[PDB]
Amino acid sequence: SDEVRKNLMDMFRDRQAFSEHTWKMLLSVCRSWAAWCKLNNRKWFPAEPEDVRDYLLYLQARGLAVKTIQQHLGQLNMLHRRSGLPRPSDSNAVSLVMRRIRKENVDAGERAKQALAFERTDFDQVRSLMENSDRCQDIRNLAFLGIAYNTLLRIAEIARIRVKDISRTDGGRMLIHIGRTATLVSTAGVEKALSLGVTKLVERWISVSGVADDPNNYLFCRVRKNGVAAPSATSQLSTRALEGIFEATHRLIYGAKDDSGQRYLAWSGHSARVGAARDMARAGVSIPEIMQAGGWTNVNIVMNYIRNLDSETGAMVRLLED
Amino acid sequence: SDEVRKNLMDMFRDRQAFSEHTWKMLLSVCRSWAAWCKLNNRKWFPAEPEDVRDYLLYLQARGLAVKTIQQHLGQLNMLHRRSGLPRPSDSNAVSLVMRRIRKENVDAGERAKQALAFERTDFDQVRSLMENSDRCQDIRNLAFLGIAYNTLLRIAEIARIRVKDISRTDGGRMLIHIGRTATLVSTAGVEKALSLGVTKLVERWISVSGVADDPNNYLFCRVRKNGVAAPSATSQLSTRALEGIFEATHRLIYGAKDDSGQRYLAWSGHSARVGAARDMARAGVSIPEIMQAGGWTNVNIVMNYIRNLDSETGAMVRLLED
Amino acid sequence: SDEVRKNLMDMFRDRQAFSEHTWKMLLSVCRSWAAWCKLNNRKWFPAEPEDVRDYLLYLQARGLAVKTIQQHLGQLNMLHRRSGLPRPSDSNAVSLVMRRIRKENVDAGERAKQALAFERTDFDQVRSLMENSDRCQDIRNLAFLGIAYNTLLRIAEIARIRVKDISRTDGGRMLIHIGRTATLVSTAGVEKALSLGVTKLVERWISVSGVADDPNNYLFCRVRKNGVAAPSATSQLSTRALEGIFEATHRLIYGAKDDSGQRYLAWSGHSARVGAARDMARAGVSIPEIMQAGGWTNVNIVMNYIRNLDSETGAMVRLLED
Amino acid sequence: SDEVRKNLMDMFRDRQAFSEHTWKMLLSVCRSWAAWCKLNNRKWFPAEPEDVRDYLLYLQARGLAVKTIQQHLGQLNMLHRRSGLPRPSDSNAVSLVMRRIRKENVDAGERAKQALAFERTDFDQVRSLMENSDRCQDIRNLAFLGIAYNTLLRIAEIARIRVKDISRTDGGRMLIHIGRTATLVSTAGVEKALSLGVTKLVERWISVSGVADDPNNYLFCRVRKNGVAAPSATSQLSTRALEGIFEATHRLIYGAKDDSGQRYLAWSGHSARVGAARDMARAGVSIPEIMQAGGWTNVNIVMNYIRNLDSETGAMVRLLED
DNA sequence: CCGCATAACTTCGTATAGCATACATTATACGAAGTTATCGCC
DNA sequence: GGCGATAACTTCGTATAATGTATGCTATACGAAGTTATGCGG
DNA sequence: CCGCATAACTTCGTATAGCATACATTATACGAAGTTATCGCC
DNA sequence: GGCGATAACTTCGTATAATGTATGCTATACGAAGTTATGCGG
Repeated sequence: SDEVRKNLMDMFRDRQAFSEHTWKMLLSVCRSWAAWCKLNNRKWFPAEPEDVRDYLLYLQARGLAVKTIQQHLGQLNMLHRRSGLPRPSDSNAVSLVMRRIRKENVDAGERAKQALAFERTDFDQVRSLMENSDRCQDIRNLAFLGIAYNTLLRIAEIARIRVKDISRTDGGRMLIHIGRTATLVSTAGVEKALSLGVTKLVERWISVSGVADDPNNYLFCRVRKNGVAAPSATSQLSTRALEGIFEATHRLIYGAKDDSGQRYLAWSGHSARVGAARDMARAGVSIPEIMQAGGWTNVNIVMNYIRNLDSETGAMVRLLED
Repeated sequence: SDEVRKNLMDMFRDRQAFSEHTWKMLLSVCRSWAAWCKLNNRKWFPAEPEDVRDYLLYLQARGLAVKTIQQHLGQLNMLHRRSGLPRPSDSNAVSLVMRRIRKENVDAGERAKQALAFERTDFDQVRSLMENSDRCQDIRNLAFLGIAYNTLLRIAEIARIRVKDISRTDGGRMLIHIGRTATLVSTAGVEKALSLGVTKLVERWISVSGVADDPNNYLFCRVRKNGVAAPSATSQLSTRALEGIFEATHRLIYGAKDDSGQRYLAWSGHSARVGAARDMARAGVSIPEIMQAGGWTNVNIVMNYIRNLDSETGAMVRLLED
Repeated sequence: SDEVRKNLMDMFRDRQAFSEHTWKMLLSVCRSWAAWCKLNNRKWFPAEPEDVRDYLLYLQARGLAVKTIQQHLGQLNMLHRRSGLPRPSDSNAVSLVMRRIRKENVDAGERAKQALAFERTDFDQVRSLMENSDRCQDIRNLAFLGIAYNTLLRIAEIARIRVKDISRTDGGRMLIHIGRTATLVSTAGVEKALSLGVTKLVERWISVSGVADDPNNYLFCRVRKNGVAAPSATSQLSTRALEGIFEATHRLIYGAKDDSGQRYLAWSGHSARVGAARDMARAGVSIPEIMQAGGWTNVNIVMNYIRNLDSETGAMVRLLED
Repeated sequence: SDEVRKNLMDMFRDRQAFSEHTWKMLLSVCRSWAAWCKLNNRKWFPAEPEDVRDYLLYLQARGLAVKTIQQHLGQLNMLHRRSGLPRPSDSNAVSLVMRRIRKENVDAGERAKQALAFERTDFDQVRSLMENSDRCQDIRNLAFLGIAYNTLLRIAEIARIRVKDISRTDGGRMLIHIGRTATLVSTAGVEKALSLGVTKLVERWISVSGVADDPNNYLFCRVRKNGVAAPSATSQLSTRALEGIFEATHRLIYGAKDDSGQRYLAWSGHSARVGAARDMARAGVSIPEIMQAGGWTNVNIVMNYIRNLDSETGAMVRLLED
């Protein structure tokens, strides 16, 4: 019917309305689905539920994780719903098979992993080693780690701080205005403070790098092999490069990583969120202050962060050890 | 369709259902929508989503703020709903457009602005600079600034104070009765007391102006070129004239505005509410005792006025600094 | 047509799902509407929108409060909705006339009233006066006032306490299990705790009256002219009687009621709820604790209580006047 | 209809989508419903609102709790949903009678119960009494009580522990790996640690029995009439036998159980979780640590276990008892 | 033995306030164009 | 004796920040007409 | 003076976490039949 | 050297307390293969 292609044309015409990341994986899963359908001589676009059942079981037999299969189903649902057709997931066969896979894989022992923490005694050790550095690169790296630990920002947000957003309170402390986030979108935005410690690091960076020459410059820039910094107003330092600061620092402290082929063997971009949330909850701050520090809306999100507190030093052990 | 004719007759029959400030805006929107439709040969009254798309993109290209565009769409919704026709915002296209617009403009870095504060040190300065004038206009202005800062009333509420509404308690403080409340549940209360210091200024005005000859007189009035007051029971100073008091007082101490054309280069009708709130929050006053004084009910705006005070640095700064 | 008869028969057959106050008010509204329709020779049940427009304009000319007219419309809406017919309020002709009446009456200065507060100093004064009375009537009244001030319950819930509901902590405080409330209804529920002093008053009353020797008696009961209690398990004090206790206690201190015929000239059953809330607000208790103590769901209700406070002692005068 | 036959066949094809505990209840509910429909001579499968109403009122006359009645309605709604029919809960009359039953039965004084708490004093007493014993069946029971109290694990997940899940730290404490988690995101984490004292018990049990001779053996097993232990790897000790340990040890101190026929007259499987919760609350451990320790995501349950402690008395008690 | 009359509550009706959740009006900011009641020269 | 100049304010239109009202039920406020037990002087 | 090297960062492709709102499935409690490995009394 | 009496559990059914998953979208993790400016043999 024409209305399907009309709706698809409308969805593509305002492609900017979705995230940059949401389009990438719609296409990625569409490749795999169409390839499997062709290999088995089945019509690929208007999916038939008894074929989707076979596809899901085939994905299970390959050994993919449950959240991968959740993604693979979720995009086909999105595509049909936005086309204006009934979802595949409305039929009982796929609805029950998804539960069956979840049950059997969880009973076999699969679980969700979590990033390796980065706690205050690590920040103190890194700072103790790096404080004497006169390299521009070390100044940049230490200032970044300071902002990351203090604000609990995402890496994607730290990549886009304009110089014009840096402002000062009545005293010495710095204030950063963040604007939109992964959830908030408004011109009122959120504003966050920095301690009398890390502002010396940020102000040293700004003074040495000279990014202050134009209010449209970004704070963070490429530093080349020569050691010169290349200020810019039109290109952002990639998140793929920001992860390398964490990896290089962990290698500096503990030496080289092994080839085991498992995730989270070293610090990664999420490590500072976890470590700050653990340090703050262990110190006994109240739930409302934790919520205001992190900016979450639902209190149970806190229980997703503090999951892996060290049982060998928790409340009951101290209580029974008298 | 004569049913629309009926619905319109039954709408403007009860036109007093809406503020005159609403009617002022609805016609200003319709003039622009009709002019654009005329220029582009579109049919103007029953809006088509493929027209509303193009019009919203034209407003974006003209550079209006996001909330101006939301105002423009809101009035078109109101006109359709009261006409009985399907609400244009319900269409799939225009919601995708609005999402694209706001996400683009927020990525361009638009930020909300806020009134310049008028603070205790300024009230002390203007007082010690002006209180010796015999010129009646100076007495009138110095009394107005005192009532404004002491009561946090909005200027449209201050313009309506009858001299009938003043009373004088046994301790000598003036009590101002609130004639017309803003809301059926008057969250601000019903009566406000002036300081002893301000009372002397208001008594100076009442004695000089002769306005106490009749209870129905308005407390504030125009002063002619001759330097003589003109009491009235039937007319009020325009709020436009009251804004001139703030402008002239700022111009008296500082220079003049830049040619930059930006808003909030000088004190304005909300400068007192902001400044008083910041003074209260800098002292020890509790959040609900602040919130009750100004008549707010949402936390958000009270936070938005105090966010940059060094009381509000939060739990992480407290942990880091000790 | 006659399916309406089935719908109404179902609504009547299960009517115990609704509070009896909701039926009592509905029948009075129907008597009013039917009497007016009979006076003007109109058909009464299916509410033609222009008829209810005439009826609302007739009510406004009697000078009834805005809340009364809202109630009169709200019951006719509910009667149509539950019958399975289009609401009369769905017409623009009715909702605009309501919006007009609301906005016009506020220009005449109408506002919602509030009960007279009963604060801590009054409680201490009454205890100082009555503590030594040997009349069991005084022991009862002083226990009732102590509970009502401590626990912030509605008097309709204080009338409902069984002797089964009373327990003690190991510290000797008393706990009252509330169960049902005006908004929360479950077999688990709220439990509230008295201070030591109020427990001494309650135990004094229990010991004197003997009500506690059978667990299913109610805690409060009538006392005859002779000064002897009459325990019961099947009847309880009217709320009218509990209001009489407040009014008599006010007349004990201030001697006589004014002849002016205004409402809220003396303490009434709501007086204690308002007073404790004000005492908490002046004490600087945080919003989450005030919310927990009152049991309210949403922060706006806090602002709905502290509407009235003494401006002549308020923060702004206290700050400006040193 | 063939659609029903196919939907039922699909529901049977994937039967592992639900726990066996869901199937058991669905069958008991269907037997009850079909028996009642047979006795009253009505068609039973395509259930009708009048029949569900009559059945619900029949269940109320047996005096079943309101949560049992809601369970009975729930399973019939599941059966209808998965059969692909409209469901009784969406109907009008069922929604009214569920209100009627709830409100009437709450006003009748129906009350929710809790487990009898097994607190630190009881564990110290039982240990001081039993620990001298040398017969294997006593050592088993004391080791089980120690693990249950220290870990807060539930009895079912305690039965699953294979001996290869035990491991030892260089601190001499014993760690238990959870194995199968309850949920994909394990709020309780992944590993539990025993205190030294409980480890001294477990080492005795694991050395007196032969269980350690194969890493696949279950940690607990039958002990026969002559004290011979019967280690196994295919079969695990039934939960019913685990409840017997709590009941028998209670009976050993407090004698014969009362005849009143109520629940919770003696300790049961939850007595340890409630006891350890209250023991932590007395020590002032903050709510986030208690919630992470026991794995609760909803604060309401932790609150319902600690209301009775006077530490939870509200701010009005602090204001009165200043 | 008696009739009476004061306490201390109960029942009834017409007015008015409270709650929790879901989504649209209502006011101020600024530049430009018009008043019309007094300073001034000549 | 006027014509002219000019303070101090009023009215208009487009741009942007702030605060509100509708639903669907639950309560309380007041006074007037009633009811059932004892105290008192016969 | 030219060519070759190598720090330091971009694109690209499959794989797994995080969120905020809305609505049911999963486990323990406890009578009471039923099983089987042994003592007990000849 | 045979029969029956006892633990010490196991399986079953119905009644009541407690914790869970689905949806729609946004982000991070990691290996691999380009890019492009400086360093420096000779």
